[PDB]
Amino acid sequence: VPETRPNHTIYINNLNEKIKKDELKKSLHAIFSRFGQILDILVSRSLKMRGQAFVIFKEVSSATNALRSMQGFPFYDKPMRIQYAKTDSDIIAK
RNA sequence: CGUUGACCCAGGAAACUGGGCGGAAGUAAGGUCCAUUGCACUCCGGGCCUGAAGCAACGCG
Ligand SMILES: NC(=O)CC[C@H](N)C(=O)O
Ligand SMILES: [Mg+2]
Ligand SMILES: [Mg+2]
Ligand SMILES: [Mg+2]
Ligand SMILES: [Mg+2]
Ligand SMILES: [Mg+2]
Ligand code: NA
Ligand code: NA
Ligand code: NA
Ligand code: NA
Ligand code: NA
Repeated sequence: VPETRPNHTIYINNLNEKIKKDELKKSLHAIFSRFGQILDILVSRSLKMRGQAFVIFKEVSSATNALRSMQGFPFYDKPMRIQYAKTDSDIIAK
């Protein structure tokens, strides 16, 4: 049941798991910095966290625009599925 | 691993202390086979193969 409550952070899944962590992070940044200031991008290839990423924007409006505009975009041959993060990210609790 | 140092962070009036920061390690990472659509921020699934680096220098291994 898709998370639709707006947030500073977007949650992305259905990411291609064969992409190297570093290259994935850099591609995500390239794709999303257009939408606004990104504080951070959290990427892990653990069993639990692979295929997934969190990109943290400074403004909520940036996250919203990023979410709406990049939905379903084919990224390393896989359509990105984007929702808002369920709860705030740490840096945003600061 | 040692020495003499550089830079960043926390604390300290300071001296400096603690990290970042070296043989680290069969680790991080990479290839493949299997498994996985998973809401995290304190790494981190399994097999086989491969496999690094402190910031500088010199010494040692
Ligand atoms: N990793 C290391 O311990 C490097 C040592 C090497 N002798 C050097 O001068 O850099
Ligand atoms: Mg001070
Ligand atoms: Mg010191
Ligand atoms: Mg030293
Ligand atoms: Mg050296
Ligand atoms: Mg020797
Ligand atoms: Na200080
Ligand atoms: Na004091
Ligand atoms: Na240090
Ligand atoms: Na691999
Ligand atoms: Na493997």
